[PDB]
Amino acid sequence: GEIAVIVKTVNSTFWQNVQKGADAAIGKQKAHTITFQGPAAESAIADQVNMVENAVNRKVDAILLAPSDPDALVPAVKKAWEARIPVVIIDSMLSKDAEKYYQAFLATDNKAAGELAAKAMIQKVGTEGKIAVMSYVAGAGSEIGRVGGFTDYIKANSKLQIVGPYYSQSQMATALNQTTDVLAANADLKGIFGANEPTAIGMGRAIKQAGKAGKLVAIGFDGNQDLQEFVKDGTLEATVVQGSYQMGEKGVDTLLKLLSKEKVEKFIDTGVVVVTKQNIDKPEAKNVLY
Ligand SMILES: C[C@H]1O[C@@H](O)[C@H](O)[C@@H](O)[C@H]1O
Ligand SMILES: [Ca+2]
Ligand SMILES: [Ca+2]
Ligand SMILES: [Cl-]
Ligand SMILES: [Cl-]
Ligand SMILES: [Cl-]
Repeated sequence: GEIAVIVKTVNSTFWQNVQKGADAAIGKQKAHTITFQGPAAESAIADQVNMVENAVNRKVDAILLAPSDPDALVPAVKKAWEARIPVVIIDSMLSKDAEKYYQAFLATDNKAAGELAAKAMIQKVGTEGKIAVMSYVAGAGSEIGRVGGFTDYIKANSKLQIVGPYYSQSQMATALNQTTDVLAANADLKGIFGANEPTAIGMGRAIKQAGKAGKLVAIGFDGNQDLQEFVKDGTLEATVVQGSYQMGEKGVDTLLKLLSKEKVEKFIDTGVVVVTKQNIDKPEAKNVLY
């Protein structure tokens, strides 16, 4: 009675909060259990494909998948569908090609979330000057909309010059180095966007280490303890926080509905909160912080 939860990496406070939500949902019923697995890094795409294939081959009851690539994971998800195994996608989209093969998609509206981050950037930076974009895995499902939404909004609503994008591969240490390097290369940098949890943490640490905290406008994504501290201490002006717990909890609950041959909502927006010093202790923020 296995429900296989497969995420981009287990080495992550973000994915551990998704696990928390999944654990909560599963613990309210007896018939199914979950496994929680992911490769060693978000860039390990082939390893994730192997995990999904293996789940199909051992005939799990259902799969909750945060695909590390929107295209590379399609063949394995098609195999799940051919095996009559319900699949729900969380966090990061699959290609349009795959639409027939899974039954729900729960995620941030990433284009909208990138736009909120860009608007926050402009309101603090203005509309002239240079900003840097620190991204994670190029073309990963959540990344396309998030960074594209950000970038397109900056272009349409300012004459800010974008430096980058740079790609951290979701490695904190890589983001730290890339940020250190962008700062050293661009003395006139007015702002900097870190598009996911590890990238934003490395970014914040780089800014602090460079002696530049508060001397340019930094905006992040996600809401773990490090990022909360960076908002509170003024290193980051804002961080855009997702419904990570909800993706796990409602992800599992959606699969449980499908396993009972019930109707589900195919596209579920798990919401966002832009967290700043002005709202960090409000209930709406506390509900998504972790
Ligand atoms: C580490 C984690 O960061 C979240 O921001 C992304 O939504 C998710 O796809 C993953 O990259
Ligand atoms: Ca313009
Ligand atoms: Ca360097
Ligand atoms: Cl790979
Ligand atoms: Cl999206
Ligand atoms: Cl993806």
